[PDB]
Amino acid sequence: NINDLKLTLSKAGQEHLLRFWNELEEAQQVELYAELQAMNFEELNFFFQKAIEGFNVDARMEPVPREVLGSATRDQDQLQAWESEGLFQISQNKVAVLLLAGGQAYPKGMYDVGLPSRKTLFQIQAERILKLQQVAEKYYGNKCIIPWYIMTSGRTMESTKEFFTKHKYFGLKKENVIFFQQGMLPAMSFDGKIILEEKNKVSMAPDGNGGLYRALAAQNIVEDMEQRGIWSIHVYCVDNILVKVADPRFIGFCIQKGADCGAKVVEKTNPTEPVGVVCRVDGVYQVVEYSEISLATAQKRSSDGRLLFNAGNIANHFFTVPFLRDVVNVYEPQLQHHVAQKKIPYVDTQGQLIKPDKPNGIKMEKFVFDIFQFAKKFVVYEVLREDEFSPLKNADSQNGKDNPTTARHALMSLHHCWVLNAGGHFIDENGSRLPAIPRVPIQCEISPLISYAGEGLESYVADKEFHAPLIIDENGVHEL
Amino acid sequence: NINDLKLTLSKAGQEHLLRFWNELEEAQQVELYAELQAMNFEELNFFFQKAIEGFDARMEPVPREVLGSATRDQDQLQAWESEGLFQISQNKVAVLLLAGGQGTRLGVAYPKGMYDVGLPSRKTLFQIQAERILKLQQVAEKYYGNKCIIPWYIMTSGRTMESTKEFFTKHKYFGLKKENVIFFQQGMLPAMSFDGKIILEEKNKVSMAPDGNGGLYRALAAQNIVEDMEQRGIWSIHVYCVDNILVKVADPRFIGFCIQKGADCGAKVVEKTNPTEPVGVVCRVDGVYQVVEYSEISLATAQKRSSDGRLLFNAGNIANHFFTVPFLRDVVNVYEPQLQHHVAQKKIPYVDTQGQLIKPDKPNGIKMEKFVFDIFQFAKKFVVYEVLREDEFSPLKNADSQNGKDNPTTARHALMSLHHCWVLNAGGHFIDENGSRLPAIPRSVPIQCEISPLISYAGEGLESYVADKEFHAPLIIDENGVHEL
Ligand SMILES: CC(=O)N[C@H]1[C@@H](OP(=O)(O)OP(=O)(O)OC[C@H]2O[C@@H](n3ccc(=O)[nH]c3=O)[C@H](O)[C@@H]2O)O[C@H](CO)[C@H](O)[C@@H]1O
Ligand SMILES: CC(=O)N[C@H]1[C@@H](OP(=O)(O)OP(=O)(O)OC[C@H]2O[C@@H](n3ccc(=O)[nH]c3=O)[C@H](O)[C@@H]2O)O[C@H](CO)[C@H](O)[C@@H]1O
Repeated sequence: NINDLKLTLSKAGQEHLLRFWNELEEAQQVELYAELQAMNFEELNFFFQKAIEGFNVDARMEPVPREVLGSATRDQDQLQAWESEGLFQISQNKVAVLLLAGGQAYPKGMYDVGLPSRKTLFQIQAERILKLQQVAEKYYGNKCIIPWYIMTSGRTMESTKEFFTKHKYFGLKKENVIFFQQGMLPAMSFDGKIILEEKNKVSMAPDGNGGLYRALAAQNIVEDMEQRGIWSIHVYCVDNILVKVADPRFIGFCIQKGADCGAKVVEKTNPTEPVGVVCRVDGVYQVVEYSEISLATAQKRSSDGRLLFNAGNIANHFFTVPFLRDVVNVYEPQLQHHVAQKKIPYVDTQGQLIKPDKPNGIKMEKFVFDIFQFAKKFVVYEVLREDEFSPLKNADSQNGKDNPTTARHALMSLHHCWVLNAGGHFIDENGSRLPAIPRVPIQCEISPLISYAGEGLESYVADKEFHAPLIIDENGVHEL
Repeated sequence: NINDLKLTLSKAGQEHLLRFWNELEEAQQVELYAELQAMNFEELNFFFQKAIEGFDARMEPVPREVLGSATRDQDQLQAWESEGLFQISQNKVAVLLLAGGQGTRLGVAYPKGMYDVGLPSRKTLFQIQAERILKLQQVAEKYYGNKCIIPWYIMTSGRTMESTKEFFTKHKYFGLKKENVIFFQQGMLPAMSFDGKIILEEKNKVSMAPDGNGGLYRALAAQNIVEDMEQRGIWSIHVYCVDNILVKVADPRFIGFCIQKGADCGAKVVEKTNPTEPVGVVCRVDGVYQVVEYSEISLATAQKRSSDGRLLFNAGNIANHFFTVPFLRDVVNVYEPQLQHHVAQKKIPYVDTQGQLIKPDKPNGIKMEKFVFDIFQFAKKFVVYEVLREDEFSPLKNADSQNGKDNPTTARHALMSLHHCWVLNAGGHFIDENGSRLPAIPRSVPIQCEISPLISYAGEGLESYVADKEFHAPLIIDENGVHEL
């Protein structure tokens, strides 16, 4: 019935949600009905109650102990051993990857950064997956698979799926790319009243990348992982053009250390850089998001002169399947919602659409890294920024950096260095050799299919000079 | 005597510079005649021979004994600062701005000093620098009680001299006295093709460009600038680059540090963390101190890391040096001639045989330049002072995220972010429209905060303005008070 909904709405004190029901057409009424039925108002009030209460952790924060910190630089003597371990896991079909792509206008993964090859982030990531499958198979002699779970939201589900089919899945098997949708949460005013965006539309938005755990349960994702025989899952953010998807070194490091949970970080050197920091609070590992840290804590220096909290989270995590299992149906409830005031477009009492110039409500979100505190063995792996982290944030968030152009330059500079490191050289139109840091930038792009992290370029560049822009793909060397 | 000049040019292998003489009007030939007459072709050939002929592994980090750190040595900051302010109060400090470069890469035809990065107050780099000088004159007068002066020497080039002077006069020298601002122009060098021929830009014009910021030393001689410093009784000179919006002009800490260490030469640096960052690195070769420019370092060296995990060569030059007047006196009268030219291959526009203008597709010649830090090697006592990037270095080098970073946007955001931090550290707070307190690192305003140097030089003196208060950004704090835009 449609009367049970009115009884429930009044039981939660959220009856106002049906104030324009008598002015709505059949189509409108059925569209709103399906939206309200899929909501747990009793639980939502509970959520708001706890969340709003948040209207100090800093004193309790402790640095990451050297005992759990691994470093690709300081521990380069172990890189080969870890990489081989991660490579073996991949060849045994025991490694899967999970992309967080529920955030929003079109899918960030479809961004064309302007590379000479013009590939999108999604494609670059897929070629790194394909490449690792190739390398592992040519190293252990067996076709292996790395499933690609992609968490999407109601805002990008349809759009993303069509983009992948249009591209034949970039060369991957459609059956190994799993799309699952993330849940939503209603915007609420400071008094705890769900906000109507339209006369027949509740104001909704994705429930944070931490909504991942509820989505896994809803779509039985964990069971699918256990069915495939996966043991390790690499979770990562979609906007980092340099992301080493299924990175064998990180995976090998975590497995070698017998961890059930791991976090990859880069050295944070600017106190106000917008990255959360890995730390320990009351004996348990956590990440204090950048928006929740105080200036005094963010600016604190240690004896050696570096920031005390310098483990910048780059949203690249390692989770064992069994660990995710326990989180999905045991710990999940313990996760709390982080709150943010927003200016939410809504329908006033006069049935008019208003765009407030002042916050009129809050948004609740769960964070993917809030499960670190439940791990039995947490580990941290430090890498170099120029090799693995160059995020692309929205236009209003760019501010000179973290934009399409800085992302493009970061990948091309990296590939340019791989060329020089493999004995290659660049020259001008007169054949004069160019310096490593010219006073063009030297445009250079190397497809992941050819090189994953700079290896296997000896045959293509050793003792050779090139005229940039240089491109090296599955079709050889091309000097545009 | 056009016949003598012809003979002089030909003996130097340069007679082609008069190739279009018979096509120029009487007026155009008098200009070419004067320009050529003011050139030393013999010297130019010698310079070309050394440069053309010039066609690592010995580098070493500086010993910890010569490197001081604002963070590691925080305990000594107060003493160094006191020494610096004392020097200033005794009228023993002058500053020297390098502004002979053009603002072309930025997309404009005027001097970078005049650029407006869009701050709330709309102030230019020149003005902000001027108020930092004024502030230290006032601060010093309050600690010691006497009125003091910090002479401002400004090196321009042929292409920035006129604009700069007119801009300053139009603004009343930003509050400073005209007699304490000294403008002097650096020299120029001609572009030359690989064969050794000086290049003509027009039938009657030699292709000329500023001779490098190291051309400062030759200019100091040609304008008798050192005599002017000695006459003023100056002991310490702070040399700095115009494009760094965060530059601490006449910084009493850096100056005091150098004085206490008995240095005659010092360089300020920030830690270089990215192997390919375009800053030179301070180091030493055969016991001699120097800077290896980013364009002359090899990738293997740039990438080298030490045990602690940081780059082996991590002392990044931010073009902020300290020189004493006696040392510059020796540079000008002895060392200068021993300074070498750095060569850059370039595509230079020229006039061909058929009298046609051409823009080469391949590099056709070279440009020679001297570097301001190449005198470190002659210092009797060289020291290095390391500071934090977010507090002291944010360069303006590119158009506007049409080259990535080091553009107007990042420069504006770096100054405002710094001032926002000052407010927070002094006990202030920022709030939204409903009085709710904003976080130190908000999810993307960015917070717009701008504090005049006349109020705070480096974050001090703000407690009476913001302790326990909350502000709606944009926040401006200047000589007229606190203003919430
Ligand atoms: C919570 C979190 O991870 N914060 C990290 C993330 O913050 P950010 O504020 O940069 O990003 P964000 O939390 O909005 O989203 C990060 C990733 O999560 C995805 N997403 C976001 C919301 C949602 O409901 N669903 C969803 O799937 C989004 O598509 C992206 O792939 O990145 C920074 C690096 O630049 C850091 O490492 C910050 O610590
Ligand atoms: C030679 C030198 O200092 N290199 C430094 C300078 O390189 P850059 O290549 O970034 O700059 P640059 O040498 O073109 O000029 C630096 C400063 O010198 C001035 N100038 C330049 C040429 C000239 O003929 N006359 C003149 O006065 C120019 O106006 C600016 O104030 O800045 C970087 C930081 O951003 C570093 O610290 C580099 O090591």
